[PDB]
Amino acid sequence: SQVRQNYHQDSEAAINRQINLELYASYVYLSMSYYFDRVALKNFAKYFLHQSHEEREHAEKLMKLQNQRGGRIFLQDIQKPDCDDWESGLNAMECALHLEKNVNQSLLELHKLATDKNDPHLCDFIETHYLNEQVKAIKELGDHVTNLRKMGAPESGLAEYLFDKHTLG
Amino acid sequence: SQVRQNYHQDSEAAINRQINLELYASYVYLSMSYYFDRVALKNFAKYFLHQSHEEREHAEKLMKLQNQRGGRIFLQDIQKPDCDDWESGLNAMECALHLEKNVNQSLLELHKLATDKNDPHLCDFIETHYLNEQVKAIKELGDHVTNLRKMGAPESGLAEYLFDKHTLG
Amino acid sequence: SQVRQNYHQDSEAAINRQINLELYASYVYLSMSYYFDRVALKNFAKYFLHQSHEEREHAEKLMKLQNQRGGRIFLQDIQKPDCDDWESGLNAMECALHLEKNVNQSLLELHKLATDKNDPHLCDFIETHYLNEQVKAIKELGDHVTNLRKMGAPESGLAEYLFDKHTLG
Amino acid sequence: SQVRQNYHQDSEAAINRQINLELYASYVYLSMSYYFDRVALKNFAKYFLHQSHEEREHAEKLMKLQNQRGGRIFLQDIQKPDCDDWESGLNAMECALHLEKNVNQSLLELHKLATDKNDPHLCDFIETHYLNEQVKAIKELGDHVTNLRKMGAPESGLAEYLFDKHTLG
Amino acid sequence: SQVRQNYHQDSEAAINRQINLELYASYVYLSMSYYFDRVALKNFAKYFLHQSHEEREHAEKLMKLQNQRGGRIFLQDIQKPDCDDWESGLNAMECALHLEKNVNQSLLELHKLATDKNDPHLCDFIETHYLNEQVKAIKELGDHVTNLRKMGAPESGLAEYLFDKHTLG
Amino acid sequence: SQVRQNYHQDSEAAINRQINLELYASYVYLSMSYYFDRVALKNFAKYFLHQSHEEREHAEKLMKLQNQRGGRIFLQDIQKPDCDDWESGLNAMECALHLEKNVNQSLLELHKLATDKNDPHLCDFIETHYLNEQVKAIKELGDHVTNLRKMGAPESGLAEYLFDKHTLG
Ligand SMILES: [Ca+2]
Ligand SMILES: [Ca+2]
Ligand SMILES: [Ca+2]
Ligand SMILES: [Ca+2]
Ligand SMILES: [Ca+2]
Ligand SMILES: [Ca+2]
Ligand SMILES: [Cl-]
Ligand SMILES: [Cl-]
Ligand SMILES: [Cl-]
Ligand SMILES: [Cl-]
Ligand SMILES: [Cl-]
Ligand SMILES: [Cl-]
Ligand SMILES: [Cl-]
Ligand SMILES: [Cl-]
Ligand SMILES: [Cl-]
Ligand SMILES: [Cl-]
Ligand SMILES: [Cl-]
Ligand SMILES: [Cl-]
Ligand SMILES: [Fe+3]
Ligand SMILES: [Fe+3]
Ligand SMILES: [Fe+3]
Ligand SMILES: [Fe+3]
Ligand SMILES: [Fe+3]
Ligand SMILES: [Fe+3]
Ligand SMILES: [Fe+3]
Ligand SMILES: [Fe+3]
Ligand SMILES: [Fe+3]
Ligand SMILES: [Fe+3]
Ligand SMILES: [Fe+3]
Ligand SMILES: [Fe+3]
Ligand SMILES: [Mg+2]
Ligand SMILES: [Mg+2]
Ligand SMILES: [Mg+2]
Ligand SMILES: [Mg+2]
Ligand SMILES: [Mg+2]
Ligand SMILES: [Mg+2]
Ligand SMILES: [Mg+2]
Ligand SMILES: [Mg+2]
Ligand SMILES: [Mg+2]
Ligand SMILES: [Mg+2]
Ligand SMILES: [Mg+2]
Ligand SMILES: [Mg+2]
Ligand SMILES: [Mg+2]
Ligand SMILES: [Mg+2]
Ligand SMILES: [Mg+2]
Ligand SMILES: [Mg+2]
Ligand SMILES: [Mg+2]
Ligand SMILES: [Mg+2]
Ligand SMILES: [Mg+2]
Ligand SMILES: [Mg+2]
Ligand SMILES: [Mg+2]
Ligand SMILES: [Mg+2]
Ligand SMILES: [Mg+2]
Ligand SMILES: [Mg+2]
Ligand SMILES: [Mg+2]
Ligand SMILES: [Mg+2]
Repeated sequence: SQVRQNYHQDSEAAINRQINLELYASYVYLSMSYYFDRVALKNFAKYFLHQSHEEREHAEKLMKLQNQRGGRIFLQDIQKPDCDDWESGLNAMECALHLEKNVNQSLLELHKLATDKNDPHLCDFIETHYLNEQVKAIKELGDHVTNLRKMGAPESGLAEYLFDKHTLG
Repeated sequence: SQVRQNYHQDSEAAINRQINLELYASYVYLSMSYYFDRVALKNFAKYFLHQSHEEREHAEKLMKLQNQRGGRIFLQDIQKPDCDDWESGLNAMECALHLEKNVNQSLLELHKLATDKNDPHLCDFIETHYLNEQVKAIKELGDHVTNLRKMGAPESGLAEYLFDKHTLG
Repeated sequence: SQVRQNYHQDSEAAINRQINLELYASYVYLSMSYYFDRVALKNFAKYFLHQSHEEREHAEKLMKLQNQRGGRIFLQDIQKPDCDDWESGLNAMECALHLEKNVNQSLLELHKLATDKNDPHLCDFIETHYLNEQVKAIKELGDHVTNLRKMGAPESGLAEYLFDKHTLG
Repeated sequence: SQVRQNYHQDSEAAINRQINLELYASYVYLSMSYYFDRVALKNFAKYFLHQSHEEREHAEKLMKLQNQRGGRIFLQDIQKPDCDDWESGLNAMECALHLEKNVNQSLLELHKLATDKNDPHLCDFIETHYLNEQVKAIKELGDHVTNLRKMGAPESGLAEYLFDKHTLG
Repeated sequence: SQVRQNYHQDSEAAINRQINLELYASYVYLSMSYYFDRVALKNFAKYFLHQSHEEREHAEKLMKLQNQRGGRIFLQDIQKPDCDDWESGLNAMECALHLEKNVNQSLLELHKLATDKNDPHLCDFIETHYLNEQVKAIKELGDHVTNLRKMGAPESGLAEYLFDKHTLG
Repeated sequence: SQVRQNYHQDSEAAINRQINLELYASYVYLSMSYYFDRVALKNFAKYFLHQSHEEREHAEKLMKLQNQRGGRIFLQDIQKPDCDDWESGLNAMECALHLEKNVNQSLLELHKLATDKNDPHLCDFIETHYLNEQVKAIKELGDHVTNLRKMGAPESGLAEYLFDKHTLG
């Protein structure tokens, strides 16, 4: 590649792995969205559909980065989510929180690699477009979990209904 | 399901298979798009990115249909595309044409099943939202293949450059 | 905390210390502002009041960060400023310069800690919202000191009057 | 001071004490605000942040008064609030009510002093800018306490959630 | 300097060297622009003139940085470009690509120095204003080279003419 | 050159020398500008930055002329200015006046050459775009020197401060 410069093969591979993980997160959220479409919590459905589109954008930005740095995108299967039945609004929020913490850990390992390979452009890319977005998403999901639990979810179906209307609406 | 009516278990399964195929088509087009981003044919890249978003919409409409009819969505892995290197604008257009004819065949088998199970709502759904969209997409890809070949692609890099500017721009 | 991830207890403590320092800086500037209100240099008063509001915003952003990362805010007394009588516009500018260099040193020690604990989100937070703001503030105060000295302050009361009108007005 | 007239040294001192108390109230409300930011009651957080800014304005108006009357501002440490963990929306409202009644008592003692020193300008200043503001704030906090208790707080987390949405939102 | 803080003499010197390099890049692009003005490829001329103005802005931002950090600007001769006759649009694009990779390498060495001297403000400055701009410029020039070669340049004068109209126009 | 007509080789060379001198003047003014940025005379800095951009335009117009007449641009190193520390606003204005008189002398020698070679287009070009611009710039710099001296510069730092505000602001 005539453009490649200071771009380690290990970073290229790690970026391909992160592309797959962002697409996976998009698929999990898509599944969650249509679960809540089925069980008639329309604002849970809207919230997770928006999250799913955001993760596709996350994946696309990494694909652009791979090309910008003179690497080559290598795609892999997007694994299906762990569940098709997400049980409750609270359970889906807890699963999303767990997912985003896992994605954050992968981004931190990616940043450690970029640091170890002295790749400041890649470090800046991760910090600028991913790390604070993860922190905000984790706190937001934590906040939703906190409120749903305090309201009496998941036993209180009234709680999940009112949360759908007042927080996600 | 208290809403399910005249919705055969075989149709439910076939709709889940079609959801996966539409997501697969979306992934193929996403791959094609970023291949052309890499090799600097920006309007090929834009064309296939738009196609990829359209297929995600196709998948989402089938997921909504599954829920509307009282079925249950069962997702599967989204397989990676056959190639990561799509070779040329002409080759990608030929591969997309082949893909859309395969998707059309699956939709026609779906319609045959809905006909065999006397499900006129499902027949109408397929006809209204999928069958003419497929015919239009197949003719459009065929037209692109026809013009690229007539211009001298794929040997003529000038041909693919000018097609990118004048047809896809 | 269900949101806390890669957030060292030492960083949490250092962020609480920085919150206190930003509030302290806000209080110093508030004192300076009303000193110049008393001695009738209204644009010195306006300048330092604006600086005081900016430091409160600095403190609030760190409090938000503490919460975002799953830490806990621990507030301490806000110490009164070193003076109630700031003597002259030049002396107040020199004191503000000294204060901002002290705050900068504390932020650099904070960044060293975040670096030592491999916390790239915290490093980015400090760089993005604090480090260049400090450099700009230090140069601006240095510039004000430079001009006031060149004009003949603090002996020339005319100098401070004209600086109030022409630079701070 | 060439402007000082009918301004007793005891009133000057009492005004300096009141400045400190208003800044203290601002700090208490700032603490309460970010507690509710942490535990995800965003409209409690907004309500107390607004209250904190109002108290800073209260302090600034007294600092302006001190200067207007030819006195000298003497600042003291701003003590940290009694708690960092405010327990519940109800508890924070009860603590704020107690604080505002304490501030009101200090303002009434200030007015008694201004009356005893035959300072009608100071009496009018306190009446015009502070006394009715205190009465309104006390009744408002009392009303919030009344409603939260009637709704079942603090045991009912649903109560505090719905109060956050419907009264503070 | 009363403003200088955590700013190593080696970094100051390296910033002066980078100022000279950015001015040099501006001069190379100015030369390329008027070469294409002479041989009547007006959009090549416009493209490189814009690039030349961008590099002057790059140099000016580093001069501002030098002053902001309490250093002193030391200018050196701006060397003339390697060629006055740039041969072809393709050759100029290849020369610009080589230049931008050389400038990128100098910026990465600058970042390594700022890292070695624990200067996070300087690291952030380089990352924020220079490193991604370099990556984008390198990929863009690589893309132009890729397309011109695929079109048949430099032998095909038609290729360079059409590229001037369709990509740079 | 198929366009060259009545364009002597000596004039072509003299135009290349004038291009270099205009770029040199641009560099001197750029240096002066950032000197005043450093020592906090912001309107001196703005004035000289504008002058520096004007000289780059002067150089570009001569480069266009060289091409228009069928000559060839030959660039040379742009020498660094005589000083990096310009001492005072008055000294910089005196140095700029000296520079512009030197540039004027070179333009008058250029016009003498164009006259000697019976090149009326070149004579008109110099008269139309350069000679009156030089006379205006020389008188303007002379006026600035006159006022700064009358105000008490360079000993009076107040003088330079007020001139920065009232004449250059
Ligand atoms: Ca950065
Ligand atoms: Ca129909
Ligand atoms: Ca960063
Ligand atoms: Ca009254
Ligand atoms: Ca940064
Ligand atoms: Ca004429
Ligand atoms: Cl590399
Ligand atoms: Cl981010
Ligand atoms: Cl059925
Ligand atoms: Cl259709
Ligand atoms: Cl942790
Ligand atoms: Cl900053
Ligand atoms: Cl009195
Ligand atoms: Cl009132
Ligand atoms: Cl230093
Ligand atoms: Cl950048
Ligand atoms: Cl001739
Ligand atoms: Cl003129
Ligand atoms: Fe998200
Ligand atoms: Fe993501
Ligand atoms: Fe399509
Ligand atoms: Fe489709
Ligand atoms: Fe500030
Ligand atoms: Fe601050
Ligand atoms: Fe209030
Ligand atoms: Fe108050
Ligand atoms: Fe550029
Ligand atoms: Fe540059
Ligand atoms: Fe000029
Ligand atoms: Fe000139
Ligand atoms: Mg490879
Ligand atoms: Mg599996
Ligand atoms: Mg290395
Ligand atoms: Mg950011
Ligand atoms: Mg079933
Ligand atoms: Mg496989
Ligand atoms: Mg039947
Ligand atoms: Mg139709
Ligand atoms: Mg703790
Ligand atoms: Mg003390
Ligand atoms: Mg660690
Ligand atoms: Mg920044
Ligand atoms: Mg006294
Ligand atoms: Mg204490
Ligand atoms: Mg009396
Ligand atoms: Mg009233
Ligand atoms: Mg030095
Ligand atoms: Mg040389
Ligand atoms: Mg050090
Ligand atoms: Mg860093
Ligand atoms: Mg950036
Ligand atoms: Mg010649
Ligand atoms: Mg020399
Ligand atoms: Mg002749
Ligand atoms: Mg004449
Ligand atoms: Mg004229």
